[PDB]
Amino acid sequence: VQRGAIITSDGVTLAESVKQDDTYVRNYPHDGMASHTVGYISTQYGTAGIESSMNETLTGTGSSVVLTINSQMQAVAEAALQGYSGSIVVMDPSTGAVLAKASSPSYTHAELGTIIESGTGSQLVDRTTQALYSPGSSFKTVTLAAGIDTHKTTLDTTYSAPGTMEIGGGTIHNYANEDMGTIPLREAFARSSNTALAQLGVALGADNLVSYARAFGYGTALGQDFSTTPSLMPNPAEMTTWELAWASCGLPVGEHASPAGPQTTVMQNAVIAAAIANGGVVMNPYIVDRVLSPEGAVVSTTSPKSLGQAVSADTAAQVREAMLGVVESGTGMGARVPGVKIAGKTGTADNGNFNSFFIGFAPYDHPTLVVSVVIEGNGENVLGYGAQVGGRVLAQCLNIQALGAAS
Ligand SMILES: *C(=O)[C@@H](NC(C)=O)[C@@H]1NC(C(=O)O)=C(C)CS1
Repeated sequence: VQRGAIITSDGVTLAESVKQDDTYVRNYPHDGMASHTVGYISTQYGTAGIESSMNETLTGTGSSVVLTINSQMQAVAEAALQGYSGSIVVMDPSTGAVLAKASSPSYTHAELGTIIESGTGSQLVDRTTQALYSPGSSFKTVTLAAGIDTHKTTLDTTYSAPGTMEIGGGTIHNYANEDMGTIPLREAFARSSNTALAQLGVALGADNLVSYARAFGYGTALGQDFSTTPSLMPNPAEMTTWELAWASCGLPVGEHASPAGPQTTVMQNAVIAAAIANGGVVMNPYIVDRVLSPEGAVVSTTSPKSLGQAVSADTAAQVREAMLGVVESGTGMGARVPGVKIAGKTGTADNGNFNSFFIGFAPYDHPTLVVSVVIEGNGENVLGYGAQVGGRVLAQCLNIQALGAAS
């Protein structure tokens, strides 16, 4: 039996079964592309990805699986990650379709054995979906959305944003102790003030922060047809005030029975950006576009499915505005690309090294794409790199999407 193929939405075959003049052997053209997603199926080396999760379909002549992944956007994501540990998701904000999904370091089917026998390093980890990180200031997107949706603040409400501040028996600091004095929220957000945003976190309370995070998908195993490990938040009744403050800045510091939080996946970060870009409506991401019978009939198709409306459309619009300012004039100016209006939120989070995040969307006025990035600084300094990569990848992916839409 000839096992079914795995194919991108734009028609590039990534897994196929080739008849020998003698039986069938599994072939991965573009071996190395989208490995964590395609996966594999070996007696010796085990089982992963779509080869595993769609096995009954690929097996039974098998039917073929067409992914949502766009081979061109995927290649772009992959090139952006040459030389780093980290990952990138690109997603259609109105459907939850995953147009690219890249983790680094990665691997080819040809190296698998050697990778596994050696058992050293982390190439098999999918940092889009199976690695949990402190989102840092990227999470303030949520804090802001919730503050606005609950009518606790506005973008023009003023906050004192000093270098340092005492909250709930402990201190909160802006990066490098910068005292920005009294500024409006839109600006504190854009400049990514921890002391400003902490106060809004406190104004919200734990129940609000946690419940809005859950509404964007925390606690849910995101993916209709792929595995994401859930993003974590604490039991709100267990959180201290101080912990609430830092949590709202994207820093998990709780000492309690329930998990510290937030801890996010990059996938979870995309879903937040998507929902904000999609008028507050949260979409459960997916990666299988359709299934082809052995004779090519399109036998099923995955439908987009909402996980709820996390904030009002009004709130979503205010959050988009605030994210525009991040990129036009704030921490995320390295995401700027000439000719396209890009909005987003940056993040940086901590033995000496740290990680750089970015979530964004474009075009500002009628978003059709979303990006989520983490670049792990593994001793190296990668401040502002999340934003660099994100912008660049978004713009490239937009060009590809726009050619595809008119073709
Ligand atoms: C949250 O990520 C904050 N970082 C630290 C070290 O506290 C803010 N991060 C950012 C950012 O947007 O990445 C900057 C540059 C200011 S501090």
